[PDB]
Amino acid sequence: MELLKHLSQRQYIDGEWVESANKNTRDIINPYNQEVIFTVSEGTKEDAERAILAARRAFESGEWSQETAETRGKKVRAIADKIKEHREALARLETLDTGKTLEESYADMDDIHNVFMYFAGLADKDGGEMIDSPIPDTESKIVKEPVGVVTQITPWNYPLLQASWKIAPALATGCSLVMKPSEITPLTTIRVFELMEEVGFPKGTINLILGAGSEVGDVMSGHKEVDLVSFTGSIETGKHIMKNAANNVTNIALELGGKNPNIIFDDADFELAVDQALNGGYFHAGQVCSAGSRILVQNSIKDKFEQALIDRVKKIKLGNGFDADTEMGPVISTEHRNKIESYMDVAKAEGATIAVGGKRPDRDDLKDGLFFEPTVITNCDTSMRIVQEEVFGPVVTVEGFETEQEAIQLANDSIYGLAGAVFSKDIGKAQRVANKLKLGTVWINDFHPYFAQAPWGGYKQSGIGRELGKEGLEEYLVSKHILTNTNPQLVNWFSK
Amino acid sequence: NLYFQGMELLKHLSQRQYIDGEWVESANKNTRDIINPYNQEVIFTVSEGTKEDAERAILAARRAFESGEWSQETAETRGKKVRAIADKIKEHREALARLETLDTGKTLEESYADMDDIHNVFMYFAGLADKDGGEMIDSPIPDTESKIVKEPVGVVTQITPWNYPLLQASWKIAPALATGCSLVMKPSEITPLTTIRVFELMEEVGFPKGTINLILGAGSEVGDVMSGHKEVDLVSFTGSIETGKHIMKNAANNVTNIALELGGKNPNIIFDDADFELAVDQALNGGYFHAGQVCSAGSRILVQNSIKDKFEQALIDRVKKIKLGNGFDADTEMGPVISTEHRNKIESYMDVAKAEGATIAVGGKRPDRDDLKDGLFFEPTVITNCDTSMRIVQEEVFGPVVTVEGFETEQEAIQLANDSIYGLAGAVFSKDIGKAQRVANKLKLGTVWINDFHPYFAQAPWGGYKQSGIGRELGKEGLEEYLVSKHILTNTNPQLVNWFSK
Amino acid sequence: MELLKHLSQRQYIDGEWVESANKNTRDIINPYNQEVIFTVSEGTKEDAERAILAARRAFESGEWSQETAETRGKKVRAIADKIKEHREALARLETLDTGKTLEESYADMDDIHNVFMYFAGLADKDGGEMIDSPIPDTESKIVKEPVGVVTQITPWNYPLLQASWKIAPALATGCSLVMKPSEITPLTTIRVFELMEEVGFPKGTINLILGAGSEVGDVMSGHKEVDLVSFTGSIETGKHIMKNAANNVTNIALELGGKNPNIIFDDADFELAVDQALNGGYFHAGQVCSAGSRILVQNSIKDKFEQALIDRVKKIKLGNGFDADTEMGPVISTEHRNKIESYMDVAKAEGATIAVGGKRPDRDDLKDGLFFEPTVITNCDTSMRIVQEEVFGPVVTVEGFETEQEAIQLANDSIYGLAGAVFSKDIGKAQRVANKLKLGTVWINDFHPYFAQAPWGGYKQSGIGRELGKEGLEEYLVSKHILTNTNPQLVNWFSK
Amino acid sequence: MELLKHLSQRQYIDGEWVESANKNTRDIINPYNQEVIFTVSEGTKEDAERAILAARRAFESGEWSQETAETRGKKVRAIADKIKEHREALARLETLDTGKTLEESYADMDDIHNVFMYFAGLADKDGGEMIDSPIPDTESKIVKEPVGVVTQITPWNYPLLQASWKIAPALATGCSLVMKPSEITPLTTIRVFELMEEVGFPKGTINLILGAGSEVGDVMSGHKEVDLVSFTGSIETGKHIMKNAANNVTNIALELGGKNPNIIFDDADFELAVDQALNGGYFHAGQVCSAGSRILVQNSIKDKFEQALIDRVKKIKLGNGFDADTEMGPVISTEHRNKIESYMDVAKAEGATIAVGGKRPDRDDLKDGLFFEPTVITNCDTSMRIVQEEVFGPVVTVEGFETEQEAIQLANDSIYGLAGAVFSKDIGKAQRVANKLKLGTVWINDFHPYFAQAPWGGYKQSGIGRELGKEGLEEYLVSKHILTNTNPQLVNWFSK
Ligand SMILES: NC(=O)c1ccc[n+]([C@@H]2O[C@H](COP(=O)([O-])OP(=O)(O)OC[C@H]3O[C@@H](n4cnc5c(N)ncnc54)[C@H](O)[C@@H]3O)[C@@H](O)[C@H]2O)c1
Repeated sequence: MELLKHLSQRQYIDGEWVESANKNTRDIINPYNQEVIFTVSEGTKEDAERAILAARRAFESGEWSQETAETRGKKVRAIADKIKEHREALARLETLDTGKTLEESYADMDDIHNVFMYFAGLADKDGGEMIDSPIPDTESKIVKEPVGVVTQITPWNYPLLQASWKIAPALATGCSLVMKPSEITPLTTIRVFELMEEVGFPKGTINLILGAGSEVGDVMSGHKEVDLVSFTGSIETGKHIMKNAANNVTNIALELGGKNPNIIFDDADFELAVDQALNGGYFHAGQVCSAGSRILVQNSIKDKFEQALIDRVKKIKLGNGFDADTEMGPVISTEHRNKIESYMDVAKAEGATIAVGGKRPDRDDLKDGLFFEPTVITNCDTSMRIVQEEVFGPVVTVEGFETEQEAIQLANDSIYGLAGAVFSKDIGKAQRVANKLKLGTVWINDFHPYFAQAPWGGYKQSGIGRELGKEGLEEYLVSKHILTNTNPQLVNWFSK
Repeated sequence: NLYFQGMELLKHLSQRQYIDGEWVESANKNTRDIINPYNQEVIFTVSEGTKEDAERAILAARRAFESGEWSQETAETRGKKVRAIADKIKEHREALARLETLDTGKTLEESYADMDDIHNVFMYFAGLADKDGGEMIDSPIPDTESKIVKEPVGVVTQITPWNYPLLQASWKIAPALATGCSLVMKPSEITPLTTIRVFELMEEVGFPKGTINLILGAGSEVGDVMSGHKEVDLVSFTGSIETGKHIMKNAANNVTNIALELGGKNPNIIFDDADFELAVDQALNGGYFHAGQVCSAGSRILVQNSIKDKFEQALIDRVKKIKLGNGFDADTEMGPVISTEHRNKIESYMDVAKAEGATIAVGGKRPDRDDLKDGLFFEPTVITNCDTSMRIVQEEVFGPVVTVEGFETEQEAIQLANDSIYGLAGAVFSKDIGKAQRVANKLKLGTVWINDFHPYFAQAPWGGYKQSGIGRELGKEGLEEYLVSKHILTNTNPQLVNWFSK
Repeated sequence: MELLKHLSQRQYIDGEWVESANKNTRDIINPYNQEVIFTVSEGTKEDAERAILAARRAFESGEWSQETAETRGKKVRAIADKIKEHREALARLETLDTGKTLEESYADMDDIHNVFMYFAGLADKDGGEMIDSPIPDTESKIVKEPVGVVTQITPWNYPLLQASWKIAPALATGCSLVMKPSEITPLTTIRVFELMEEVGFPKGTINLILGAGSEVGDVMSGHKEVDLVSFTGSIETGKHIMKNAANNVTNIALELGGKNPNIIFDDADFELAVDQALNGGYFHAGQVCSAGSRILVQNSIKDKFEQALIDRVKKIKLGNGFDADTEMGPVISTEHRNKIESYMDVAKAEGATIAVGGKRPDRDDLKDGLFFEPTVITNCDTSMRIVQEEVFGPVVTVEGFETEQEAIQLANDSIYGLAGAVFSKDIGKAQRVANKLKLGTVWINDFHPYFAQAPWGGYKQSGIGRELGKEGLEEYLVSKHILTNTNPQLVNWFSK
Repeated sequence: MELLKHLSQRQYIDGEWVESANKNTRDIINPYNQEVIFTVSEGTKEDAERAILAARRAFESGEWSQETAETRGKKVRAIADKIKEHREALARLETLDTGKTLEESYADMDDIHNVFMYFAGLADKDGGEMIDSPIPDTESKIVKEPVGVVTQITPWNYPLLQASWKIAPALATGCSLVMKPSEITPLTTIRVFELMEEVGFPKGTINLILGAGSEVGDVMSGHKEVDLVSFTGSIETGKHIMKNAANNVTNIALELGGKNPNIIFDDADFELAVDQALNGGYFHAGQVCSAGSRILVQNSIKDKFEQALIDRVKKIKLGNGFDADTEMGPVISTEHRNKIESYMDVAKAEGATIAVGGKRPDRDDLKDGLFFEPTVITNCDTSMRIVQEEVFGPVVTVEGFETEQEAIQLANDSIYGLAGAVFSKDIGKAQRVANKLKLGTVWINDFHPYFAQAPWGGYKQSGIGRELGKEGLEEYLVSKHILTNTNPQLVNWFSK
């Protein structure tokens, strides 16, 4: 609440904080109590176009695109320092907006700092290659250039984190960007723009559009001047975006959902598996793309595991993200909670069992909030929708498997392939499994970790491209082969 | 004679599709007649596959990929197989070149050069197969091991054009096999000859059942299965912009990656301080090799005003002497265009140009000469008095046609050259190399040639900026379209987090 | 014997097969029976100089150094094909010259083929980099060039194998080379030069000097025109070479000996450990740089292990390398056998036990040959010379250890660091150990494997630089930074 | 000024500032006036050993070597920030100690900052590779580890700059180091150690020895526990160091002298060439390893060029490095000035001409200082010592050439190959030349620039290895190939 007293309420376009073209606004809600906490501009599609054209003009002027990579790196480092300096405030702002615990928000800010720092350090390390030309008397080189104008669209679950993954490499490479956060959670994204403005970037290099994807999204994906669309969100929106981007053969980087398996063998450290099954399923109320919603447990320990998990789920402390006792916060919106509730009806209807949870909590201090009980669904199989689809709530399904081959089959039996885990003390076995899983990230005896040093993204329908790591940077670069003939000779193919 | 020998080849050439290790007919036994553009005679009849055939191939590729017979084979061994394919190309170099000239109509010498490139393309990728399996990352988390493993992407569909059939096919096949993917290829319905032949050769080398598949058919009938089937992990397409957009939209249904190699409106920038005769020679080469039916064609000539009049005159005079004829005759400098339909598009573009106010300085019609009457020939053409706002300048005609525009300054040449939706390739001619470098840096093109025109090679990536494409072919980047990264993170000292209560 | 009827007996200098400058010769001996089997030229130091000057002239002419990398790659591939084509004959020639089994020689030829093929494929893959310059209006690039003239010196144990590791990358990069094999084993090296000549290389690009290192070695290491000395041999010779190479600040790549540990935990697959302890200690009669001469076995199974090993050592079949029943051949020379024998006296004198072997075999069919029984030395410790020094014979020492830390400490307690192994079914433990071992190569549950795809070399005193892999190629390249100022301006630091 | 009042006077060993073991000291002299300005400890060989053993102990404890690369990077960044924070004081300290102008010292500090920043950013970017193993059922990976204990020896010309090139990558990779600056110029090196201590590194990770290479140098190059010797200095000292390092097969990185050509064609921008010839020859009174001491000018403009250069040399303002008017300071020592003077006698005796300078300046305010006039030597040829040898003073030679081929031949006609330049408006020609020059760095239309992003080092006798760039980091890393057999099988080569 104090934090918002000086926070900007507007969009940032072509170096100026401006309102929506039609002065329209939107109320931002705190999911803990559903109170309106802040009011921001609700931009129009013309605002998005104007931002894009400004990014284009700025890119062509070359003030940022022709700046030395070393200097661009120092600026990105400066942004990183700002994140660390305002770490406390940013974490509170994110907990206020998304509802997750304050400790989870602090960890985000540490990651974000590191994300910017990583890309700041990578900026001046690889400018292309020299090729040994197969043509005598020619020089061949590949220069890597910033792709140009980039649109960046993020989700509401980890707003600033997902924003950092896009902004950092865009600025490091010299691109101009136009970013639009989830309409429902713009707070930390607004704040980071204020911070980037303080660091100082050329007019038009960075732009912030605030609005609903349904209104402004198509301009951002289908405008002719966009060279790349980087999107993190749901599969249906990503498909739509890709179809639209095709109108101008615009490259896309998509970071979509997952149906991430958490494979638990009987030779796994049992208490560790239970601990990590809870972590995997319920951090941020399961509103995490890396969530371990699909638990695969070996039959010999399935019954014992289900019991232990259920018993633990019954003790999970729900509450306000600002209270240190809180272990799980509310879900993001009314709409989202409704989808979760409909999924419970779907599960019962297909023949599955709600072993625990599956409803709103009764407790007094939670009535006003968008809470939903941590849930465990049993007696289910791969043919069911509750197992195949991304619920994105505090819900997990438990399936049994007999053999190592069967666990692999089940784990890969989904349209997705973002991330997953394998728990077993037999490391050789965990490696065999990891190798056969069609997942962008595989954890052996762990669950959730990602970091700037390594690429993150999907196999199959969890995405296209990668974020983080050197590959994350490559989404923002384009190669140019400049071939110079040092002893040009007439070919005389067409008779003189 | 050389014609005769090319035609003899057809009597042993397969007429069918290659699916799941078997040469088979179309599911409905339908067929198609292949035509030689030099005389329009039917020269061969092949199967015309159905969409079900394409699905069956895709499912076979999937089954083969999952069995691991190729995907789990050692990279070194995969490299040897790809090298074996390369050796086949060289061994059958003569026959393949004649087959390509017969099918596409381009000169035999141009076809020989293709076969040399193709050999080298396979050889390059054969050598690259076992060189980079991923990375070891220094993890920021103590007591963890972090590594990135690069795996073959899976099932890949490959679609090619009629201009340089085997060349474009090699750019896709080589890295696919080198990385361990399974593939389903469909060449242009109009030119399947060399693609069929290369499959016979790949079969001789020996690959596991389903690893390679050849579908023969029209993109309008089987294309959507190849781009929109759930089991496809990557669609690699080389063709026109409209088809590519359609493909990308369809591939989106399953969030399927795409690599697109589309057209271009490639500038050939000529400064007054360029070696004049060299610029004229390369303007002709740029515009008329393969009758301008080349994606790297220099259709848009930008010449500095001080030498524009002198240049136009020299170019026109040279265009009047270009020898047209049969690709098999050594005297032939330019062959026919590929089809009736395509020649008609070119003819309509001449009407478009006159209607916008441009001038057909020379050519712009079918040649009269007797020995060319039966063929799909079209005269090499030069269009003058035109500007960037015109369709004849902005759009890819893909025929033996070039436009000439003047420019005063270096900045103006860059602006005109970048004033198109495309960005595949281009050239700069000037003896002032520093200037050519400044220009090259500002051109939004995947490939820029300084004092040259046309060269590409396996060692370096080829592809577009802007609407000329997505992704790259050739070079290490060409191989990366066929790989997918996996981050395997191992916690070597796992500890409970105890976030959730007791 | 028939193989030698057409084999050249001369040196190859500046495109010509020539005799020694003083017509001196040397008799080559078959260690199986000590019979003279061939006579070759014994070159003079002036021959070595002439070769070096020819390599220099050839390098400067640019016929090979300026040839396209792609074409160079095809030539190296052609050499590879020759190896495969003459595989049978080469293997027999190596068994005749070195005395190792024919099967071991066949495996060498397969490796060699692959070594050339690997480097043939690597030739045109990396010509340098484009750097993002921190100075505005400048272009910065790094071009990688062949280093120039290279001298290559090899040992008698695996003559052609060690030669291939040097020749392949030298030719692939465009260098000129002068090679000198061990004076006692020149057969396969001569043959490969005949084969390289058939392929065709420009005059002076390749040169073969035949002679004793004590006579011609110093020219090869200390001549001003040499840019790199690549040496594979013993530590003392390497030190001498490095000292001499210093006279002209000449780069060196050294591949020296080792005291390679073979660590066996009690949770190792017991029979596998015994099998690999034998393999590690007795392939090629222990005359291998990767030999597992130092066995470290966990105390709990030490007694059982020693007994099993000893019993197996007593059944090792000695004989002629050409007989299929032969499991271990003779040692290379009288001199070398004598060193091994004196090491037995050294061991007894320090208080160690010759548990088995330690002498020449009695059997009739072995009397004439340079045989020495496979040996096991027990009751020894790290302070002993028999444990610290490279015997390079069919001999192994057995030391016990209690803990994982103690095994690491003992394994690292030597001046060397070439290779080693860890045997345990607990893979996590084997990884912890592997990470702490100061060895260029570590095998987990295996012993001996190397391959072109990966670099091989030492930590500590086992060497300087690497052979094989991309790093192997880098020993033959030198970087040049070409910086172009595209907008040169006077600095005017000094008064006008 | 007051800068020295708080500056430490001692060595830094094993986390403690300590005196020499024998309490011996040394007086530091300001070359501007030859006054003693500071007194520091003069360490013994035992001190150097103790530092080395402390570095070893620290490396094995793993407090720094096992720290995450990301964290190591942050520390190196912290050092970089210290340099920028104390830039003023450091620059004055370097001008006081070395005598060069204050502006030159400020530029150094900017470079140094950037050197540390670059390596800070490179620290966590490449930990090794995954190899596609040719052996089925095996995993192959290459891990890059810090090499271990490193000794670093620097010259007196650019003390802190040369130190930064070694310290930055050493710390970034996780090595322990023992540094010894030139005995005559320890001021900035002492200061940077105080700064590194403030940042905080584990006990023994960094050590500073102060001495005389003739007394402590051999311990630093020949001690068994050293894994790498990084040396920047003269060729004779480097050779000595290499020979000594050989005793323990210790890797060496040598950055030695040069006889750098400055090639000037008749189609060069004339005034630019004259300006850069002066810069190349007289910055820091020619006491720079990248000095353009050997001018090669095309005959058609040779006479005109010599006249213009001479006229400009006559106006060079000599004086105190602290005075803004000063363009060139004094030379470092009496001994060094004497060497320069004897080289003038050598030049006259071989038949060359001292066209201008070649003596001490007469002006009053320079009488007390170690000044020497900027000099130009004409009518000389490649056979002369004045042309072949590194004088390392404010001296340049001028040679004529007719053709492009002749310029290349003359430029490469020396034992060295560190750096050089080509001046011509015909860029294509400058590229042809640059390609043929055997130099680690080639400047086209510029002279002197180096930067962290690109490797610097020599061809031929100018050195071994590289500093700066990724290659600079690689001198501090060693590769380990860990091969795991995932399906181990008995080989059964030996009888059961
Ligand atoms: N590190 C590895 O990759 C590797 C591989 C195989 C063998 N090796 C080692 O090599 C050794 C093989 O034994 P060796 O007896 O052949 O070694 P050696 O040092 O006695 O002989 C090696 C080579 O050096 C030559 N030589 C002798 N004096 C020389 C001199 N003064 N200057 C230059 N060259 C001179 C010899 O003629 C011979 O060609 C063993 O120590 C073994 O461990 C190492």
